[PDB]
Amino acid sequence: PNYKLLYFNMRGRAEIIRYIFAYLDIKYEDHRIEQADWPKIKPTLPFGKIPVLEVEGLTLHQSLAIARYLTKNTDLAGKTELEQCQVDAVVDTLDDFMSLFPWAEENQDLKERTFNDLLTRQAPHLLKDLDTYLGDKEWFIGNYVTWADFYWDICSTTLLVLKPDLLGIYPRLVSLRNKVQAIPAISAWILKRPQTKL
Amino acid sequence: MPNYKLLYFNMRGRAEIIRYIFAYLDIKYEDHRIEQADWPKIKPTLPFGKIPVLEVEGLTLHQSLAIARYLTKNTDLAGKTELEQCQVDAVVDTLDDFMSLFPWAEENQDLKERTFNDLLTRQAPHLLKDLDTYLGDKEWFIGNYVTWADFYWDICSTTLLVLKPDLLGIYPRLVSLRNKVQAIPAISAWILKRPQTKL
Ligand SMILES: N[C@@H](CCC(=O)N[C@@H](CS)C(=O)NCC(=O)O)C(=O)O
Ligand SMILES: N[C@@H](CCC(=O)N[C@@H](CS)C(=O)NCC(=O)O)C(=O)O
Ligand SMILES: N#Cc1cnc2ccccc2c1
Ligand SMILES: N#Cc1cnc2ccccc2c1
Repeated sequence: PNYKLLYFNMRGRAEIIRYIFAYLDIKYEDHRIEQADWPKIKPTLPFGKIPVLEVEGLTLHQSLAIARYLTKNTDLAGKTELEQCQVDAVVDTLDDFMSLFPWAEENQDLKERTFNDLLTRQAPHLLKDLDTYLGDKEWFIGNYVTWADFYWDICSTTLLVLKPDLLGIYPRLVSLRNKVQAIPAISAWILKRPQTKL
Repeated sequence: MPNYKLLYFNMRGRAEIIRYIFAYLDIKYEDHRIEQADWPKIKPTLPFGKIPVLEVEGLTLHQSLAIARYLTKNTDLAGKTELEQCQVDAVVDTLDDFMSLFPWAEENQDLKERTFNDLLTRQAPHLLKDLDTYLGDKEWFIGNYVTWADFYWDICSTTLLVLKPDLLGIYPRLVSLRNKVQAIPAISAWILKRPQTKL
């Protein structure tokens, strides 16, 4: 099965797919485009957004729809429907938070006040809730890794670029990052991947 | 006895996808609707402090689309194949992305208005054109059977029509899809009895 991933040269919304491909040892083409390439490409995609994943000539879209697809019938999804629900919900909670950042905002001044608010006022509420949900479990769902844990590593990696001191009082969430990053396939991907800010 | 209690505001909003699925699958639930002024008493009781949630034997499930997808598992509503389930999820996410751009809770009523009007007059046409192109001449988004993506279009389009009643004038196939969803007997009976709210 030929897999062609297309995104910008960053971790961003494609990175969850990249982790899953790494974890499952599935070969794929990691196609990256420059900002100035994008207007020519945007009209050629069904919903004019990236990432997209081409699978056997079919173009799939929506980072989380694709990630979920790739984890189907694996433990990464959650082993039961109830667990799948919790896994999906943690991912969506994280994605909701990351989606508040005004990434394309041109007013640099406004972007900065909003970012600072997200990182200093709002993030502690989210982090507290993630910490309370993880509790003393090894992984978000309990005793096995899911793509929610991947997504926490991914989101926290960007959050830490933006605010390096953010996880001061959440040792459990730092342990979870560390557990994800020590998974041999993930560790090899992290070492290997292009070094981008986002 | 195990039962389902849905907690949300007295709105369609993000709970309505769950309500359609429950109606369609004939799943019994308590449709608990929170007045805005009571919300701050309830927020502390929910693990992630947001609604909707579904309270079930022990657990509190959260995230509208996580819950919706859970209720469709092993059901044709999900999509019949893994691939189709991906397409279903993706359409739902595209609609959710767009409804999520609206600054629903914005205090600055002048800003709120400019953003709503920009979304409805500038951005919406691109999304509608893409959804219409995706649907093409198919009976339903996925092909020949209804999925929760079609339900989610009915729901999103209902609120979008409240905000801009002429939004769908040039997209007859998207109107047709709303009509087909609304004509499903369990959906039609739910629409008939649901509380009349703006959102
Ligand atoms: N929820 C979607 C969001 C897709 C999205 O908006 N992607 C951005 C890049 S992070 C994009 O396509 N930007 C270009 C544009 O909007 O034209 C997903 O996760 O795939
Ligand atoms: N993506 C989440 C969003 C949940 C959300 O933010 N819900 C709003 C109401 S539409 C809420 O809980 N607002 C009250 C608050 O944040 O205190 C979902 O679909 O459940
Ligand atoms: N630029 C950018 C960007 C946009 N959305 C994201 C969502 C989740 C994680 C990282 C993200 C980065
Ligand atoms: N207030 C509000 C509100 C109403 N309807 C929604 C539909 C989809 C997503 C978010 C929504 C928020």
